[PDB]
Amino acid sequence: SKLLPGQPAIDFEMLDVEGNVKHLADFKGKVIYIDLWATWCGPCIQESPAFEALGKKYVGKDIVFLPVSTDTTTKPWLRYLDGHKKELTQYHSNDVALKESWAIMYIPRFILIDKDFNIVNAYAPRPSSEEIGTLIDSVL
Amino acid sequence: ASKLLPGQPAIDFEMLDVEGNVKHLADFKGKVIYIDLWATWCGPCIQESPAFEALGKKYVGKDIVFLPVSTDTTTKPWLRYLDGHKKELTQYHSNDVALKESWAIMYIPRFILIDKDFNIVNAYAPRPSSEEIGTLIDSVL
Amino acid sequence: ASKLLPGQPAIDFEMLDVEGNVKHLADFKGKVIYIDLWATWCGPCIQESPAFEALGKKYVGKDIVFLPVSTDTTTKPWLRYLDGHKKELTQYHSNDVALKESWAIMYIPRFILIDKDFNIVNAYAPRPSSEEIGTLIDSVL
Amino acid sequence: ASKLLPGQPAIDFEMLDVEGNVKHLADFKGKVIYIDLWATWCGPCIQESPAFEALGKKYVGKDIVFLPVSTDTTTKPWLRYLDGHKKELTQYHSNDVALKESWAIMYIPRFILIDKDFNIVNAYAPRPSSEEIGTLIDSVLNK
Ligand SMILES: [Cl-]
Repeated sequence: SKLLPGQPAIDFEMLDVEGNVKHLADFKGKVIYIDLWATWCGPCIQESPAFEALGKKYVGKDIVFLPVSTDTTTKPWLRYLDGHKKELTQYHSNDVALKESWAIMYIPRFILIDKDFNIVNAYAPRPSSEEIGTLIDSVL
Repeated sequence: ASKLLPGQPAIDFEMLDVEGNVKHLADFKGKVIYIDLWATWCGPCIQESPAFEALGKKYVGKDIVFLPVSTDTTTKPWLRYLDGHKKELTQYHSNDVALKESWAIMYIPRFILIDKDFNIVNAYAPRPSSEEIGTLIDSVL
Repeated sequence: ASKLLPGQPAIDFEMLDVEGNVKHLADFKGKVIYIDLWATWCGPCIQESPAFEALGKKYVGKDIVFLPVSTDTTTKPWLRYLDGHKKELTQYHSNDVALKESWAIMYIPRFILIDKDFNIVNAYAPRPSSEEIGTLIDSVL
Repeated sequence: ASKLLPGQPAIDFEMLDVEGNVKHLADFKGKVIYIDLWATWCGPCIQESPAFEALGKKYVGKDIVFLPVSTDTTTKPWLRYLDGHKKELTQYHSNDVALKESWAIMYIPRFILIDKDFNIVNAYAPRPSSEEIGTLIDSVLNK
Protein backbone atom coordinates (compact mmCIF):
# COMPACT_ATOMS: atom_id res chain seq x y z
CA SER A 1 0.00 0.00 0.00
CA LYS A 2 2.96 2.40 -0.43
CA LEU A 3 1.90 3.00 -4.05
CA LEU A 4 -1.75 4.08 -3.43
CA PRO A 5 -3.05 7.53 -4.28
CA GLY A 6 -1.86 10.01 -1.64
CA GLN A 7 1.32 8.12 -0.87
CA PRO A 8 4.58 10.02 -1.73
CA ALA A 9 6.33 9.19 -4.98
CA ILE A 10 9.59 7.34 -4.97
CA ASP A 11 12.62 8.88 -6.61
CA PHE A 12 14.62 7.22 -9.32
CA GLU A 13 17.40 8.22 -11.72
CA MET A 14 17.32 8.57 -15.38
CA LEU A 15 19.86 9.48 -18.05
CA ASP A 16 19.17 11.74 -21.07
CA VAL A 17 20.66 11.06 -24.48
CA GLU A 18 23.72 13.28 -23.73
CA GLY A 19 24.49 11.79 -20.33
CA ASN A 20 23.05 14.13 -17.80
CA VAL A 21 21.60 12.58 -14.79
CA LYS A 22 18.24 13.74 -13.55
CA HIS A 23 16.20 12.29 -10.76
CA LEU A 24 12.39 12.24 -10.44
CA ALA A 25 12.43 14.66 -7.49
CA ASP A 26 13.95 17.40 -9.75
CA PHE A 27 10.36 17.93 -11.01
CA LYS A 28 8.94 18.18 -7.50
CA GLY A 29 6.22 20.93 -7.69
CA LYS A 30 4.93 20.17 -11.22
CA VAL A 31 2.28 17.57 -12.24
CA ILE A 32 4.36 14.63 -13.57
CA TYR A 33 3.08 12.10 -16.11
CA ILE A 34 5.56 9.35 -16.65
CA ASP A 35 5.58 6.99 -19.57
CA LEU A 36 7.66 3.77 -19.17
CA TRP A 37 8.41 2.03 -22.35
CA ALA A 38 11.00 0.03 -24.28
CA THR A 39 12.01 -0.30 -27.87
CA TRP A 40 10.81 -3.87 -28.47
CA CYS A 41 7.32 -3.22 -26.84
CA GLY A 42 4.64 -2.52 -29.48
CA PRO A 43 1.91 -1.22 -27.16
CA CYS A 44 4.42 1.17 -25.53
CA ILE A 45 5.37 2.73 -28.85
CA GLN A 46 1.78 2.91 -29.97
CA GLU A 47 1.30 5.43 -27.17
CA SER A 48 4.22 7.70 -28.12
CA PRO A 49 2.32 9.85 -30.67
CA ALA A 50 -0.32 10.67 -28.02
CA PHE A 51 2.26 11.28 -25.28
CA GLU A 52 4.09 13.73 -27.63
CA ALA A 53 0.79 15.49 -28.59
CA LEU A 54 0.05 15.92 -24.90
CA GLY A 55 3.48 17.43 -24.46
CA LYS A 56 2.75 19.94 -27.23
CA LYS A 57 -0.75 20.76 -25.97
CA TYR A 58 0.31 21.47 -22.31
CA VAL A 59 3.48 23.26 -23.19
CA GLY A 60 2.06 26.27 -21.41
CA LYS A 61 1.17 24.48 -18.13
CA ASP A 62 2.71 23.18 -14.93
CA ILE A 63 3.18 19.54 -16.02
CA VAL A 64 6.18 17.61 -17.08
CA PHE A 65 6.03 14.58 -19.39
CA LEU A 66 8.71 12.06 -18.75
CA PRO A 67 9.28 9.40 -21.30
CA VAL A 68 11.64 6.76 -19.74
CA SER A 69 12.98 3.86 -21.80
CA THR A 70 13.66 0.75 -19.76
CA ASP A 71 15.68 -0.94 -22.49
CA THR A 72 18.28 -3.27 -20.90
CA THR A 73 21.12 -1.44 -22.67
CA THR A 74 21.35 2.14 -23.93
CA LYS A 75 22.23 1.30 -27.55
CA PRO A 76 18.93 -0.05 -29.01
CA TRP A 77 17.36 3.02 -27.31
CA LEU A 78 19.71 5.47 -28.98
CA ARG A 79 19.56 3.49 -32.22
CA TYR A 80 15.77 3.73 -31.96
CA LEU A 81 15.73 7.49 -31.37
CA ASP A 82 17.98 8.11 -34.42
CA GLY A 83 15.30 6.53 -36.60
CA HIS A 84 12.26 7.84 -34.65
CA LYS A 85 12.63 11.53 -33.83
CA LYS A 86 10.84 12.93 -30.77
CA GLU A 87 10.05 16.38 -29.37
CA LEU A 88 9.98 15.70 -25.66
CA THR A 89 13.22 15.31 -23.80
CA GLN A 90 13.94 11.56 -23.75
CA TYR A 91 15.18 9.60 -20.74
CA HIS A 92 16.55 6.13 -20.18
CA SER A 93 16.59 4.16 -17.01
CA ASN A 94 17.56 0.66 -15.74
CA ASP A 95 17.54 1.94 -12.14
CA VAL A 96 16.97 -0.88 -9.66
CA ALA A 97 14.54 1.50 -7.76
CA LEU A 98 12.06 1.06 -10.62
CA LYS A 99 11.93 -2.72 -10.13
CA GLU A 100 12.42 -2.77 -6.33
CA SER A 101 10.80 0.39 -4.93
CA TRP A 102 8.19 1.06 -7.59
CA ALA A 103 7.62 -2.68 -8.04
CA ILE A 104 7.45 -2.21 -11.82
CA MET A 105 7.43 -5.74 -13.33
CA TYR A 106 5.72 -4.92 -16.56
CA ILE A 107 5.41 -2.22 -19.19
CA PRO A 108 3.67 -0.22 -20.58
CA ARG A 109 3.25 1.68 -17.40
CA PHE A 110 1.93 5.17 -16.79
CA ILE A 111 2.11 7.15 -13.56
CA LEU A 112 0.57 10.45 -12.61
CA ILE A 113 2.09 12.38 -9.67
CA ASP A 114 0.65 15.68 -8.45
CA LYS A 115 2.52 18.90 -7.43
CA ASP A 116 3.14 17.83 -3.87
CA PHE A 117 5.03 14.87 -5.16
CA ASN A 118 2.24 12.50 -4.19
CA ILE A 119 1.00 9.61 -6.35
CA VAL A 120 -2.46 10.51 -7.96
CA ASN A 121 -2.48 7.23 -9.90
CA ALA A 122 0.20 4.61 -9.78
CA TYR A 123 -1.66 2.93 -12.57
CA ALA A 124 -2.64 5.93 -14.72
CA PRO A 125 -4.53 5.75 -17.98
CA ARG A 126 -2.73 5.61 -21.33
CA PRO A 127 -1.88 8.79 -23.12
CA SER A 128 -4.07 7.88 -26.09
CA SER A 129 -7.15 7.52 -23.85
CA GLU A 130 -9.97 9.99 -24.10
CA GLU A 131 -10.00 10.80 -20.36
CA ILE A 132 -6.30 11.58 -19.70
CA GLY A 133 -6.92 15.20 -20.79
CA THR A 134 -9.52 15.76 -18.08
CA LEU A 135 -7.66 13.71 -15.54
CA ILE A 136 -4.63 15.97 -16.26
CA ASP A 137 -6.71 19.18 -16.18
CA SER A 138 -8.30 18.07 -12.91
CA VAL A 139 -4.87 17.61 -11.38
CA LEU A 140 -3.70 21.20 -12.30
CA ALA B 1 -14.60 17.19 -12.92
CA SER B 2 -12.34 17.11 -9.86
CA LYS B 3 -15.05 14.94 -8.34
CA LEU B 4 -13.64 11.81 -10.00
CA LEU B 5 -10.14 12.17 -8.45
CA PRO B 6 -8.87 9.46 -6.08
CA GLY B 7 -10.27 10.02 -2.56
CA GLN B 8 -13.44 11.60 -3.79
CA PRO B 9 -16.78 9.93 -3.04
CA ALA B 10 -18.31 7.42 -5.44
CA ILE B 11 -21.61 8.41 -6.99
CA ASP B 12 -24.53 6.09 -6.74
CA PHE B 13 -26.46 4.83 -9.68
CA GLU B 14 -29.23 2.33 -10.32
CA MET B 15 -28.83 -0.96 -12.13
CA LEU B 16 -31.10 -3.97 -12.97
CA ASP B 17 -30.36 -7.67 -12.36
CA VAL B 18 -31.39 -10.30 -14.93
CA GLU B 19 -34.80 -10.62 -13.25
CA GLY B 20 -35.75 -6.94 -13.75
CA ASN B 21 -35.19 -6.00 -10.07
CA VAL B 22 -33.49 -2.70 -9.15
CA LYS B 23 -30.22 -2.55 -7.26
CA HIS B 24 -27.95 0.44 -6.39
CA LEU B 25 -24.23 0.85 -6.36
CA ALA B 26 -24.71 2.19 -2.78
CA ASP B 27 -25.89 -1.32 -1.69
CA PHE B 28 -22.30 -2.32 -1.82
CA LYS B 29 -20.89 0.39 0.47
CA GLY B 30 -18.42 -1.35 2.74
CA LYS B 31 -16.75 -3.50 0.15
CA VAL B 32 -14.02 -2.81 -2.30
CA ILE B 33 -16.02 -2.47 -5.61
CA TYR B 34 -14.50 -3.25 -9.04
CA ILE B 35 -16.96 -2.32 -11.83
CA ASP B 36 -16.80 -3.54 -15.45
CA LEU B 37 -18.93 -1.43 -17.75
CA TRP B 38 -19.39 -3.25 -21.03
CA ALA B 39 -21.67 -3.95 -23.97
CA THR B 40 -22.50 -6.83 -26.26
CA TRP B 41 -20.94 -5.39 -29.52
CA CYS B 42 -17.73 -4.21 -27.87
CA GLY B 43 -14.93 -6.65 -28.66
CA PRO B 44 -12.42 -5.43 -26.10
CA CYS B 45 -15.11 -5.45 -23.39
CA ILE B 46 -16.03 -9.02 -24.15
CA GLN B 47 -12.32 -9.95 -24.28
CA GLU B 48 -11.91 -9.01 -20.64
CA SER B 49 -14.89 -10.92 -19.46
CA PRO B 50 -13.00 -14.16 -18.86
CA ALA B 51 -10.47 -12.27 -16.64
CA PHE B 52 -13.13 -10.42 -14.74
CA GLU B 53 -14.87 -13.72 -13.90
CA ALA B 54 -11.51 -15.26 -12.84
CA LEU B 55 -10.97 -12.29 -10.54
CA GLY B 56 -14.37 -13.03 -8.94
CA LYS B 57 -13.28 -16.61 -8.40
CA LYS B 58 -9.80 -15.74 -7.20
CA TYR B 59 -11.09 -13.22 -4.56
CA VAL B 60 -14.00 -15.25 -3.20
CA GLY B 61 -14.05 -14.63 0.53
CA LYS B 62 -12.19 -11.27 0.45
CA ASP B 63 -14.13 -8.02 0.99
CA ILE B 64 -14.57 -7.02 -2.61
CA VAL B 65 -17.39 -7.35 -5.04
CA PHE B 66 -17.17 -7.55 -8.83
CA LEU B 67 -19.95 -5.79 -10.68
CA PRO B 68 -20.35 -6.47 -14.43
CA VAL B 69 -22.71 -3.73 -15.63
CA SER B 70 -24.01 -3.79 -19.21
CA THR B 71 -24.63 -0.45 -20.93
CA ASP B 72 -26.43 -1.93 -23.85
CA THR B 73 -29.10 0.50 -24.98
CA THR B 74 -31.86 -2.09 -24.40
CA THR B 75 -31.92 -5.12 -22.09
CA LYS B 76 -32.85 -7.45 -25.00
CA PRO B 77 -29.38 -8.05 -26.59
CA TRP B 78 -27.91 -8.27 -23.03
CA LEU B 79 -30.19 -11.10 -21.96
CA ARG B 80 -29.71 -12.80 -25.37
CA TYR B 81 -25.98 -12.74 -24.95
CA LEU B 82 -26.24 -14.03 -21.38
CA ASP B 83 -28.36 -17.08 -22.48
CA GLY B 84 -25.61 -18.18 -24.80
CA HIS B 85 -22.70 -17.43 -22.44
CA LYS B 86 -23.03 -18.38 -18.75
CA LYS B 87 -21.13 -16.53 -15.97
CA GLU B 88 -20.44 -17.10 -12.29
CA LEU B 89 -20.90 -13.43 -11.30
CA THR B 90 -24.26 -11.84 -10.85
CA GLN B 91 -24.97 -9.71 -13.91
CA TYR B 92 -26.33 -6.18 -14.04
CA HIS B 93 -27.49 -3.68 -16.60
CA SER B 94 -27.83 0.10 -16.44
CA ASN B 95 -29.14 2.97 -18.54
CA ASP B 96 -29.09 5.48 -15.65
CA VAL B 97 -28.31 8.96 -17.01
CA ALA B 98 -26.04 9.25 -13.96
CA LEU B 99 -23.42 7.10 -15.66
CA LYS B 100 -22.87 9.66 -18.41
CA GLU B 101 -23.57 12.73 -16.26
CA SER B 102 -21.85 12.01 -12.94
CA TRP B 103 -19.36 9.38 -13.85
CA ALA B 104 -18.61 10.86 -17.35
CA ILE B 105 -18.94 7.46 -18.84
CA MET B 106 -18.76 8.63 -22.49
CA TYR B 107 -17.06 5.43 -23.73
CA ILE B 108 -16.68 1.75 -22.97
CA PRO B 109 -14.85 -0.52 -21.76
CA ARG B 110 -14.71 1.42 -18.53
CA PHE B 111 -13.28 0.00 -15.26
CA ILE B 112 -13.81 1.60 -11.91
CA LEU B 113 -12.32 0.82 -8.45
CA ILE B 114 -14.07 2.18 -5.31
CA ASP B 115 -12.95 1.50 -1.65
CA LYS B 116 -14.56 0.10 1.46
CA ASP B 117 -15.22 3.73 2.40
CA PHE B 118 -17.08 4.28 -0.86
CA ASN B 119 -14.39 6.58 -2.17
CA ILE B 120 -12.82 6.37 -5.60
CA VAL B 121 -9.39 4.67 -5.77
CA ASN B 122 -9.15 4.92 -9.58
CA ALA B 123 -12.05 6.06 -11.73
CA TYR B 124 -10.12 4.76 -14.85
CA ALA B 125 -8.75 1.62 -13.41
CA PRO B 126 -6.73 -0.92 -15.18
CA ARG B 127 -8.31 -3.73 -17.12
CA PRO B 128 -9.37 -7.05 -15.51
CA SER B 129 -6.80 -9.10 -17.56
CA SER B 130 -3.83 -6.93 -16.40
CA GLU B 131 -1.35 -7.91 -13.75
CA GLU B 132 -1.73 -4.40 -12.47
CA ILE B 133 -5.38 -4.76 -11.34
CA GLY B 134 -4.40 -7.66 -9.03
CA THR B 135 -1.62 -5.68 -7.40
CA LEU B 136 -3.87 -2.66 -7.05
CA ILE B 137 -6.75 -4.62 -5.62
CA ASP B 138 -4.34 -6.32 -3.22
CA SER B 139 -3.30 -2.85 -2.14
CA VAL B 140 -6.78 -1.63 -1.33
CA LEU B 141 -7.44 -4.68 1.01
CA ALA C 1 -16.14 -18.82 -42.71
CA SER C 2 -13.47 -20.00 -45.13
CA LYS C 3 -14.86 -17.13 -47.23
CA LEU C 4 -12.83 -14.58 -45.20
CA LEU C 5 -9.38 -16.18 -45.58
CA PRO C 6 -6.57 -14.24 -47.26
CA GLY C 7 -6.75 -14.46 -50.99
CA GLN C 8 -10.53 -14.77 -51.07
CA PRO C 9 -12.56 -12.10 -52.74
CA ALA C 10 -13.70 -9.12 -50.55
CA ILE C 11 -17.36 -8.76 -49.97
CA ASP C 12 -19.03 -5.59 -51.23
CA PHE C 13 -21.17 -3.48 -48.99
CA GLU C 14 -22.95 -0.08 -48.95
CA MET C 15 -22.12 2.92 -46.88
CA LEU C 16 -23.23 6.52 -46.70
CA ASP C 17 -21.16 9.67 -46.52
CA VAL C 18 -22.12 12.60 -44.34
CA GLU C 19 -24.39 14.07 -47.08
CA GLY C 20 -26.30 10.81 -47.66
CA ASN C 21 -24.63 9.85 -51.00
CA VAL C 22 -24.19 6.13 -51.47
CA LYS C 23 -20.96 4.35 -52.08
CA HIS C 24 -19.92 0.75 -52.26
CA LEU C 25 -16.74 -0.91 -51.14
CA ALA C 26 -16.31 -2.13 -54.69
CA ASP C 27 -16.08 1.44 -56.02
CA PHE C 28 -12.58 1.41 -54.69
CA LYS C 29 -11.47 -1.78 -56.45
CA GLY C 30 -8.00 -1.29 -57.92
CA LYS C 31 -6.71 0.42 -54.75
CA VAL C 32 -5.43 -1.10 -51.54
CA ILE C 33 -8.19 -0.65 -49.00
CA TYR C 34 -7.84 -0.38 -45.25
CA ILE C 35 -11.18 -0.20 -43.42
CA ASP C 36 -11.81 1.02 -39.83
CA LEU C 37 -15.18 -0.07 -38.40
CA TRP C 38 -15.85 1.97 -35.28
CA ALA C 39 -18.53 3.59 -33.17
CA THR C 40 -18.87 6.79 -31.22
CA TRP C 41 -19.06 5.17 -27.76
CA CYS C 42 -16.38 2.60 -28.43
CA GLY C 43 -13.31 3.90 -26.45
CA PRO C 44 -10.65 1.82 -28.26
CA CYS C 45 -12.17 2.70 -31.68
CA ILE C 46 -11.93 6.42 -31.08
CA GLN C 47 -8.44 6.05 -29.61
CA GLU C 48 -7.29 4.72 -33.01
CA SER C 49 -8.82 7.70 -34.87
CA PRO C 50 -5.67 9.88 -34.73
CA ALA C 51 -3.52 7.12 -36.08
CA PHE C 52 -5.97 6.24 -38.81
CA GLU C 53 -6.02 9.93 -39.84
CA ALA C 54 -2.15 10.01 -39.71
CA LEU C 55 -1.93 7.03 -42.05
CA GLY C 56 -4.32 8.73 -44.46
CA LYS C 57 -2.05 11.73 -44.48
CA LYS C 58 1.16 9.74 -44.63
CA TYR C 59 -0.06 7.77 -47.66
CA VAL C 60 -1.59 10.55 -49.63
CA GLY C 61 -0.76 10.05 -53.27
CA LYS C 62 -0.06 6.32 -52.84
CA ASP C 63 -2.53 3.80 -54.26
CA ILE C 64 -4.52 3.14 -51.04
CA VAL C 65 -7.74 4.37 -49.59
CA PHE C 66 -8.63 4.60 -45.94
CA LEU C 67 -12.30 4.04 -45.16
CA PRO C 68 -13.57 5.11 -41.73
CA VAL C 69 -16.95 3.35 -41.45
CA SER C 70 -19.16 4.06 -38.40
CA THR C 71 -21.47 1.21 -37.49
CA ASP C 72 -23.48 3.36 -35.03
CA THR C 73 -27.13 2.16 -34.84
CA THR C 74 -28.41 5.53 -36.09
CA THR C 75 -26.82 8.31 -38.04
CA LYS C 76 -27.32 11.10 -35.50
CA PRO C 77 -24.57 10.51 -32.90
CA TRP C 78 -22.13 9.76 -35.70
CA LEU C 79 -22.90 13.17 -37.26
CA ARG C 80 -22.85 15.01 -33.92
CA TYR C 81 -19.55 13.34 -33.01
CA LEU C 82 -18.12 14.58 -36.28
CA ASP C 83 -19.30 18.16 -35.64
CA GLY C 84 -17.32 18.27 -32.43
CA HIS C 85 -14.36 16.36 -33.86
CA LYS C 86 -13.22 17.47 -37.32
CA LYS C 87 -11.58 14.63 -39.27
CA GLU C 88 -9.61 14.96 -42.50
CA LEU C 89 -10.57 11.69 -44.30
CA THR C 90 -13.98 11.31 -45.90
CA GLN C 91 -16.26 9.68 -43.42
CA TYR C 92 -18.74 6.89 -44.01
CA HIS C 93 -21.42 5.10 -42.11
CA SER C 94 -23.08 1.73 -42.74
CA ASN C 95 -25.72 -0.62 -41.43
CA ASP C 96 -25.49 -2.86 -44.45
CA VAL C 97 -26.61 -6.33 -43.34
CA ALA C 98 -23.59 -7.81 -45.16
CA LEU C 99 -21.26 -6.44 -42.45
CA LYS C 100 -22.67 -8.83 -39.95
CA GLU C 101 -23.86 -11.55 -42.30
CA SER C 102 -21.01 -11.71 -44.88
CA TRP C 103 -18.11 -10.25 -43.06
CA ALA C 104 -19.10 -11.89 -39.72
CA ILE C 105 -18.46 -8.58 -38.03
CA MET C 106 -19.93 -9.22 -34.59
CA TYR C 107 -17.69 -6.84 -32.69
CA ILE C 108 -15.96 -3.53 -33.01
CA PRO C 109 -13.26 -2.35 -33.42
CA ARG C 110 -12.61 -4.13 -36.65
CA PHE C 111 -9.94 -3.46 -39.28
CA ILE C 112 -9.73 -5.10 -42.73
CA LEU C 113 -7.01 -4.92 -45.36
CA ILE C 114 -7.85 -5.60 -49.02
CA ASP C 115 -5.39 -5.69 -51.93
CA LYS C 116 -5.57 -3.97 -55.39
CA ASP C 117 -7.25 -7.06 -56.89
CA PHE C 118 -10.08 -6.82 -54.31
CA ASN C 119 -8.94 -9.88 -52.42
CA ILE C 120 -8.62 -10.06 -48.67
CA VAL C 121 -5.11 -9.55 -47.25
CA ASN C 122 -6.19 -9.77 -43.60
CA ALA C 123 -9.83 -9.70 -42.55
CA TYR C 124 -8.65 -9.16 -38.98
CA ALA C 125 -5.96 -6.61 -39.65
CA PRO C 126 -3.73 -4.85 -37.19
CA ARG C 127 -4.80 -1.55 -35.67
CA PRO C 128 -3.92 1.85 -37.18
CA SER C 129 -1.74 2.81 -34.21
CA SER C 130 0.40 -0.34 -34.45
CA GLU C 131 3.93 -0.37 -35.90
CA GLU C 132 2.87 -3.55 -37.71
CA ILE C 133 0.23 -1.84 -40.03
CA GLY C 134 2.70 0.36 -41.90
CA THR C 135 4.97 -2.54 -42.84
CA LEU C 136 1.89 -4.52 -43.80
CA ILE C 137 0.57 -1.74 -46.05
CA ASP C 138 3.92 -1.20 -47.71
CA SER C 139 4.13 -5.01 -48.27
CA VAL C 140 0.86 -4.70 -50.16
CA LEU C 141 1.62 -1.54 -52.12
CA ALA D 1 8.55 -7.36 -46.55
CA SER D 2 6.60 -8.92 -49.47
CA LYS D 3 7.94 -12.24 -48.17
CA LEU D 4 5.60 -12.09 -45.10
CA LEU D 5 2.38 -11.85 -47.15
CA PRO D 6 -0.31 -14.44 -46.72
CA GLY D 7 0.41 -17.38 -48.99
CA GLN D 8 4.17 -16.93 -48.69
CA PRO D 9 6.22 -19.85 -47.16
CA ALA D 10 6.80 -19.47 -43.40
CA ILE D 11 10.42 -19.05 -42.18
CA ASP D 12 12.18 -21.53 -39.94
CA PHE D 13 13.59 -20.57 -36.57
CA GLU D 14 15.21 -22.43 -33.72
CA MET D 15 13.77 -22.67 -30.29
CA LEU D 16 14.54 -24.37 -26.92
CA ASP D 17 12.18 -25.97 -24.38
CA VAL D 18 12.61 -25.75 -20.57
CA GLU D 19 14.97 -28.75 -20.59
CA GLY D 20 17.23 -27.30 -23.26
CA ASN D 21 15.94 -29.63 -26.02
CA VAL D 22 16.09 -27.97 -29.47
CA LYS D 23 13.09 -27.71 -31.86
CA HIS D 24 12.75 -25.87 -35.12
CA LEU D 25 9.43 -24.30 -36.26
CA ALA D 26 9.67 -26.16 -39.52
CA ASP D 27 9.52 -29.47 -37.64
CA PHE D 28 5.80 -28.70 -37.17
CA LYS D 29 5.08 -28.55 -40.91
CA GLY D 30 1.84 -30.49 -41.52
CA LYS D 31 0.01 -28.86 -38.63
CA VAL D 32 -1.54 -25.41 -38.32
CA ILE D 33 0.74 -23.34 -36.12
CA TYR D 34 -0.25 -20.46 -33.87
CA ILE D 35 2.75 -18.74 -32.28
CA ASP D 36 2.69 -16.45 -29.28
CA LEU D 37 5.95 -14.39 -29.08
CA TRP D 38 6.04 -12.83 -25.65
CA ALA D 39 8.37 -11.93 -22.75
CA THR D 40 8.05 -11.86 -18.94
CA TRP D 41 8.08 -8.06 -18.61
CA CYS D 42 5.61 -7.32 -21.42
CA GLY D 43 2.31 -6.80 -19.59
CA PRO D 44 0.12 -6.99 -22.66
CA CYS D 45 1.93 -10.21 -23.57
CA ILE D 46 1.06 -12.05 -20.40
CA GLN D 47 -2.46 -10.57 -20.39
CA GLU D 48 -2.95 -13.01 -23.29
CA SER D 49 -1.40 -16.05 -21.57
CA PRO D 50 -4.67 -17.41 -20.14
CA ALA D 51 -6.43 -17.18 -23.43
CA PHE D 52 -3.53 -18.81 -25.31
CA GLU D 53 -3.60 -21.71 -22.79
CA ALA D 54 -7.44 -21.93 -22.99
CA LEU D 55 -7.02 -22.25 -26.79
CA GLY D 56 -4.48 -25.09 -26.51
CA LYS D 57 -7.08 -26.89 -24.34
CA LYS D 58 -9.98 -26.09 -26.64
CA TYR D 59 -8.08 -27.62 -29.59
CA VAL D 60 -6.31 -30.58 -27.99
CA GLY D 61 -6.03 -33.56 -30.48
CA LYS D 62 -6.74 -31.35 -33.56
CA ASP D 63 -4.09 -30.70 -36.24
CA ILE D 64 -2.80 -27.43 -34.76
CA VAL D 65 0.03 -26.64 -32.43
CA PHE D 66 0.23 -23.75 -30.07
CA LEU D 67 3.77 -22.41 -29.52
CA PRO D 68 4.50 -19.96 -26.71
CA VAL D 69 7.91 -18.56 -27.41
CA SER D 70 9.65 -16.32 -24.91
CA THR D 71 11.91 -13.80 -26.58
CA ASP D 72 13.51 -12.76 -23.25
CA THR D 73 17.12 -11.90 -23.95
CA THR D 74 18.25 -14.35 -21.26
CA THR D 75 16.74 -17.63 -20.14
CA LYS D 76 16.85 -16.96 -16.40
CA PRO D 77 13.77 -14.68 -15.96
CA TRP D 78 11.88 -16.95 -18.40
CA LEU D 79 12.67 -20.03 -16.34
CA ARG D 80 12.02 -18.08 -13.13
CA TYR D 81 8.68 -16.88 -14.49
CA LEU D 82 7.40 -20.39 -15.33
CA ASP D 83 8.57 -21.59 -11.89
CA GLY D 84 5.93 -19.40 -10.22
CA HIS D 85 3.20 -19.41 -12.85
CA LYS D 86 2.30 -22.93 -13.99
CA LYS D 87 1.23 -23.52 -17.62
CA GLU D 88 -0.12 -26.54 -19.49
CA LEU D 89 1.34 -26.06 -22.99
CA THR D 90 4.92 -26.89 -23.67
CA GLN D 91 6.90 -23.68 -23.30
CA TYR D 92 9.62 -22.56 -25.67
CA HIS D 93 12.30 -19.84 -25.82
CA SER D 94 14.06 -18.27 -28.80
CA ASN D 95 16.80 -15.74 -29.64
CA ASP D 96 17.25 -16.88 -33.22
CA VAL D 97 18.17 -13.79 -35.23
CA ALA D 98 15.92 -15.18 -37.94
CA LEU D 99 13.13 -13.62 -35.88
CA LYS D 100 14.38 -10.05 -36.15
CA GLU D 101 16.11 -10.52 -39.46
CA SER D 102 13.96 -12.81 -41.63
CA TRP D 103 10.60 -12.51 -39.82
CA ALA D 104 11.35 -8.81 -39.40
CA ILE D 105 9.83 -9.01 -35.97
CA MET D 106 10.81 -5.93 -34.00
CA TYR D 107 8.01 -5.73 -31.50
CA ILE D 108 6.03 -7.93 -29.18
CA PRO D 109 3.36 -9.06 -28.49
CA ARG D 110 3.26 -10.76 -31.78
CA PHE D 111 1.14 -13.64 -33.05
CA ILE D 112 1.53 -15.59 -36.20
CA LEU D 113 -0.63 -18.14 -37.82
CA ILE D 114 0.70 -20.66 -40.30
CA ASP D 115 -1.22 -23.25 -42.33
CA LYS D 116 -0.54 -26.98 -42.70
CA ASP D 117 1.49 -26.45 -45.86
CA PHE D 118 3.81 -24.23 -43.82
CA ASN D 119 2.49 -21.20 -45.61
CA ILE D 120 1.69 -17.95 -43.88
CA VAL D 121 -2.03 -17.26 -43.20
CA ASN D 122 -1.47 -14.13 -41.17
CA ALA D 123 1.98 -12.82 -40.20
CA TYR D 124 0.11 -10.45 -38.00
CA ALA D 125 -2.55 -12.67 -36.48
CA PRO D 126 -5.20 -11.59 -33.97
CA ARG D 127 -4.55 -11.82 -30.20
CA PRO D 128 -5.50 -15.09 -28.41
CA SER D 129 -8.08 -13.28 -26.23
CA SER D 130 -9.95 -12.09 -29.27
CA GLU D 131 -13.26 -13.34 -30.43
CA GLU D 132 -12.10 -13.80 -34.01
CA ILE D 133 -8.99 -15.97 -33.44
CA GLY D 134 -11.23 -18.96 -32.87
CA THR D 135 -13.21 -18.25 -36.10
CA LEU D 136 -9.89 -17.79 -37.93
CA ILE D 137 -8.38 -21.06 -36.59
CA ASP D 138 -11.48 -23.01 -37.36
CA SER D 139 -11.51 -21.43 -40.84
CA VAL D 140 -7.92 -22.70 -41.31
CA LEU D 141 -8.60 -26.11 -39.81
CA ASN D 142 -11.51 -26.80 -42.30
CA LYS D 143 -9.61 -25.81 -45.45
CL1 LIG E 1 -3.82 3.74 -9.07
